Amino acid sequence: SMFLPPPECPVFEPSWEEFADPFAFIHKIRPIAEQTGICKVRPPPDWQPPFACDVDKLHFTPRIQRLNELEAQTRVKDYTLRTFGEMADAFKSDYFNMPVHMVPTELVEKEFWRLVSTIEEDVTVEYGADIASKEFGSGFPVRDIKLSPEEEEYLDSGWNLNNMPVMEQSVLAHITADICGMKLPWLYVGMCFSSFCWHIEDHWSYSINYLHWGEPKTWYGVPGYAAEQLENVMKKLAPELFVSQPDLLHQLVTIMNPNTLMTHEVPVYRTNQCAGEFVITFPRAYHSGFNQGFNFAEAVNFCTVDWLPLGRQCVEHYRLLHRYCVFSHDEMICKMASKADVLDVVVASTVQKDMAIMIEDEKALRETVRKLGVIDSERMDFELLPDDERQCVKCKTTCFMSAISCSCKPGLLVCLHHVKELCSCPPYKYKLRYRYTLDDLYPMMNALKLRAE
Ligand SMILES: O=C(O)c1cc2ccc3ccccc3c2s1
Ligand SMILES: [Cl-]
Ligand SMILES: [Mn+2]
Ligand SMILES: [Zn+2]
Ligand SMILES: [Zn+2]
Repeated sequence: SMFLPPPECPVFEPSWEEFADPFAFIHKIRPIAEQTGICKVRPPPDWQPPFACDVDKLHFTPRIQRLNELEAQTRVKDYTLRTFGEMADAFKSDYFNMPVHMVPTELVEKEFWRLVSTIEEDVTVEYGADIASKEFGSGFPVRDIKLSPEEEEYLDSGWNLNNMPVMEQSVLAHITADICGMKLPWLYVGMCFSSFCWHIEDHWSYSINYLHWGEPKTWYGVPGYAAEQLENVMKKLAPELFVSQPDLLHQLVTIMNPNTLMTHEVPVYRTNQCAGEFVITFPRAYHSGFNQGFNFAEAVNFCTVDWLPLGRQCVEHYRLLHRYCVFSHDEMICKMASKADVLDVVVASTVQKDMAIMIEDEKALRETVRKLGVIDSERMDFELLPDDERQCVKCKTTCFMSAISCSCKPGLLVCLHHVKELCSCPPYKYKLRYRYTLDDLYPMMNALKLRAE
């Protein structure tokens, strides 16, 4: 009547043999899990990474959160772990007039959706979210301090979320252009009702979340194929979230009842993630949720070979929306081509196919701007420019393969889709700036082909 819980998402329990290689495992479950957007992974019973920390020496600055459905929040923006924990336990204890382990999960869920929909309730909560640093580090073992033999067992686990971004079957690895918010783990300190709004990952990447300890985290997920249905439902009910934003640090997001989505025929799934379990989200899969109580989680983005074509589609979609990029997809592709001899052979093969499309599109774009009367040209090392100095004036895309400039407007650039948007001068005053000639590009793709055999 009031809240009807969505159906449960898939839960996998891999054997030690299946578990050994995360990328092989993720590829295996993909046909099931991409139908639901999120899934849960329970490691083998004896896989237990040790967790240890001083609750008095870890400090962090908390964010404050109002809990109202459809109200705008911004995506990104002092306690010790002990003092936060004391605040969190007392809050839950007093809210329900109960001891915390006796508060049923079904009840916290029901109550969460009651309180966010009710205008006359003004519940505020706090939480932590930050990338690993010296003041607050990874929950997984890392190399530095002498480690116990148990900790060194987990140092090079593929499921140690520090290693995940730099494994061989991973794609975001050899990226030199720093993208700190996308290759490093984030740490999250939760309390009862603190929540994460509906969103998808930057560049439509995968994400993987590990709950180290504490009370469960409740998740809702939507499969990738339904991303645009969800957005249309959201646009109708809260248009303010969809106005154009001046940068990446101004993304607007919101809390919204999954029953609202289910009423509009958007498929939604749920899960309670407990301590010691993994949740994985797939490309373009919308997700949100809330914490049941005091807890500690760690998460990281990643990109497999399966993702490469979607990554190209994502940047195209960013262009239509005038959304800023975190990195240049074409720059990453060419960086990998330049390292073709050390690439894994399946990677080399998949990169080669994306490069072939890149080259065909670039050929056609250069033919088009030549016919507009752009004649002069000069080579340019785009990867050396800071990102804010190579975004298209019109669509904000990060340039790499090519761009148009004019001496009339020093420093400004447009991508080749927006030649008409640079300035009022005739096109013979423009220059085509390019990273590679077509003749440079075909040998790069050939090296990939040889490596792939
Ligand atoms: O091809 C198959 O055998 C399966 C398809 C689905 C679809 C949604 C699902 C949602 C929750 C749990 C399992 C599924 C499965 S299993
Ligand atoms: Cl409220
Ligand atoms: Mn996420
Ligand atoms: Zn553009
Ligand atoms: Zn001009």
